[PDB]
Amino acid sequence: GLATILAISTATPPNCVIQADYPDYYFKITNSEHMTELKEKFRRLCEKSMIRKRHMCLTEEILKANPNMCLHMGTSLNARQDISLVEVPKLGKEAATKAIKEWGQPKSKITHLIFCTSAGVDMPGADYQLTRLLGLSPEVKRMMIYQQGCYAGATVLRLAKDLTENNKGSRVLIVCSENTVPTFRGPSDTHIDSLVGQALFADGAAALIVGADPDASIERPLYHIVSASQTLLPDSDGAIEGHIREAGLTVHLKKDVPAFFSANIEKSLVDAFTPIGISDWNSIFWIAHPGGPAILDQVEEKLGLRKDKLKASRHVMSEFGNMSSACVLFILDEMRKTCLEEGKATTGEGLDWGVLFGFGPGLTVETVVLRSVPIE
Amino acid sequence: GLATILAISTATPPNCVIQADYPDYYFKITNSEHMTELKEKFRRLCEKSMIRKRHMCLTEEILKANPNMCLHMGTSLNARQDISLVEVPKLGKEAATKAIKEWGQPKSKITHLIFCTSAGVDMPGADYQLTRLLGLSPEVKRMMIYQQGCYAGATVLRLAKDLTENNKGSRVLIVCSENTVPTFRGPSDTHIDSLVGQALFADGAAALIVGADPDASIERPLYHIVSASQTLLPDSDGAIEGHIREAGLTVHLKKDVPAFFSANIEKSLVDAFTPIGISDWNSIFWIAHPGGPAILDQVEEKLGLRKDKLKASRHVMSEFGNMSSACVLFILDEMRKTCLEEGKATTGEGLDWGVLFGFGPGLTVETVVLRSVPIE
Ligand SMILES: CNc1ccccc1C(=O)SCCNC(=O)CCNC(=O)[C@H](O)C(C)(C)COP(=O)(O)OP(=O)(O)OC[C@H]1O[C@@H](n2cnc3c(N)ncnc32)[C@H](O)[C@@H]1OP(=O)(O)O
Ligand SMILES: CNc1ccccc1C(=O)SCCNC(=O)CCNC(=O)[C@H](O)C(C)(C)COP(=O)(O)OP(=O)(O)OC[C@H]1O[C@@H](n2cnc3c(N)ncnc32)[C@H](O)[C@@H]1OP(=O)(O)O
Repeated sequence: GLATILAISTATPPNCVIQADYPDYYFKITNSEHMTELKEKFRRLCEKSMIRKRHMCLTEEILKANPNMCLHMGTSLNARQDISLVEVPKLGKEAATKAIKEWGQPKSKITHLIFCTSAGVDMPGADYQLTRLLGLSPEVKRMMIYQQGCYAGATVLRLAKDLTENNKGSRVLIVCSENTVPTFRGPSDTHIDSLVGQALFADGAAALIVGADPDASIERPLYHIVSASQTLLPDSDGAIEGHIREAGLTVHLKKDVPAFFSANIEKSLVDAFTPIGISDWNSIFWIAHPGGPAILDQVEEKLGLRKDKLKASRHVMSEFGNMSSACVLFILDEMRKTCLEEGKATTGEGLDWGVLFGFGPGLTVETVVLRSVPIE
Repeated sequence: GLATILAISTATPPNCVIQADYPDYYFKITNSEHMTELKEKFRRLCEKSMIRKRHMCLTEEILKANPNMCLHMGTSLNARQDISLVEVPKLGKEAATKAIKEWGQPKSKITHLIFCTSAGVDMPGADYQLTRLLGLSPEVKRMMIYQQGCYAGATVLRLAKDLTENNKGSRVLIVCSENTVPTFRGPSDTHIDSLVGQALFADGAAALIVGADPDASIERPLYHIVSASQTLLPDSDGAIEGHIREAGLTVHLKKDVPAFFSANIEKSLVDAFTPIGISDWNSIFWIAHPGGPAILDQVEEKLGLRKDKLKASRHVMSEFGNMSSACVLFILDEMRKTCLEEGKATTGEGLDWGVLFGFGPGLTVETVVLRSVPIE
């Protein structure tokens, strides 16, 4: 009996942010409307982001109160920490509440808790904050995944698979919770790649229950975590870097990070699926972290995916933005849900085998082979 | 076949710091020698710390260059980050190098890597830095445990047990690496409990190889990780807290944290050892995080331990200080080693069953049941 995903649920801050209105509002509130060339640069980024809206607990009101989070390098870590460390477990609890409610079991049957965030660290961490908030057993075995960035959505299923398979009867609550409080800053023309960050990053929390050997009479499998791998890309050092600094979380990118992922992604597909005997990347279903459209576009190209292998992935991208570790989890709610409503054979867009990708610092590719479960 | 510890090794910065000379040097270099009452307070703390020496990569030379790390709340996170993020994986590599060398297998047989530190976070983290430094397979499955404080020495064996038992043929490199770069500050009489921090915290790196089903002909078991539990202490909220701030890692303690651990520790001993049928806490061997002497003293009292159940633990305490997640690991090297040299029946001070405790924020108690292996 494999680690089986029994329930999923998501939560986002109330404040919707329309990407069409963002380049004006951003350069208004960062008092930069005279970098007209940079403003148009950022307008192009936002239009090609393929993100309709984003959710952000960070509002205009909070930003007016903290001017230094509106500068590019404003001394602002404390102010961000003060917001973010409350907001991370809070918005994680909203999602967790609903995921338990869907799972249909008392919270005292949750033996393990995996919490994951890059929006700020603390001692004790958001694992403790969330355990106190939900009222879980004081004996829950917790794993606190801090600052692992955008591949960490698959990390948390790679973690949970081992936790749950080596501990008969166990049930893991996973909570990913992410926000832009530590990364929001004003623009700088010595630092264009931070504009890339400002066009993509959103807030979002996702929660799962994972357990092996599900009880057929009281819980409903959605996916089976078959395998999970992790690899570093050759010659990719420095491509993504993020430092926690007196100015918050500074994020420094390279232009050809979309090229590193596309070039190398088949290596991971071959490593994972060839021993299974699967070689046609269109014959599987697809979850891929929408880090940027350029990542997903180029993997679609290099591999020859039909125009809609990545529908669910790009859909969550446009409706929510880059919510770091949560995206891959949101995408599985969308596709699990949408299949049922459109009545496809399996939660895997009718297909049997699936792949789930996380991309982030290293550069790192997390490769999770899934199995769908039938519908109706 | 249980998760078996195959090899251990330790490393420390060159700069030895004699606790007898520390209260003068500390108040000299923090330019505070006129808080004569506070200086004597700190002199009492240091004398009762039962710490002979500590190792610190942070030297007088580095401290003279960074005056703001000598103030109590000096804006200093960047300067500390700049030191610490190099030093963490570096000193972890020294230890890891030797642990592989003792294990007697090529580094390409290391399938997993668990890295653990509270001395500073980064993106990518010290898992990546250390993987690049040692030259491990790019496919090593990494778990990056950030900012889990002083119980994290047992966290990393609780993690490794599941990793290695659910992945036939696997071999886990654990590296804990800790230092006082982010926590060193000058004294403050509104903040006495930070003086407690200054009397105890040391630098130290520890590395292990953990694997289930060892090959009898080429690796030598030292311990078996039987079980691992984690619990929060009732009414203990706020007792230990640490925030990563513009001034570095601020650490705020409560006076009765030694009382929380002693009062509750038997709960965990009963939970772990009663199903095994073991009820005499003197009949087992003992590793306990020497967070402060008051912790170990009071657990010795509340439970009735003979005067030398805690010898190895207090020994590493006096010779090295509070090195956070590493201490519990150093203690297992000491006791494993010393038994052999004094020729006792088993690596467990001649005993069969053992306990290993981690203590830190939450408040959190990590309880790991070990098994010794025979000697000669
Ligand atoms: C630490 N991380 C995190 C932490 C927490 C949460 C999340 C994360 C992360 O998210 S992890 C990060 C993973 N995602 C990515 O790295 C994004 C990959 N890129 C794309 O997805 C698309 O490319 C865009 C950006 C939508 C542009 O759209 P598009 O127009 O199609 O691209 P173009 O190259 O044609 O031109 C676009 C114009 O912007 C310029 N420029 C674009 N890129 C970069 C870049 N790197 N560095 C420096 N400059 C750049 C470029 O020079 C050009 O100006 P010009 O020089 O041309 O004037
Ligand atoms: C985030 N964490 C980390 C992160 C990275 C790495 C490591 C960590 C950690 O390490 S996690 C932390 C786990 N360890 C502990 O919490 C230590 C437990 N305590 C002891 O081990 C012993 O007690 C001492 C301290 C040696 C004193 O020795 P001792 O003399 O025997 O104790 P006393 O109470 O008799 O008097 C001692 C004099 O200092 C005063 N005072 C002592 N304590 C405290 C305290 N809390 N808070 C406020 N004031 C205190 C006290 O009022 C008295 O002054 P007076 O008021 O009397 O003048």
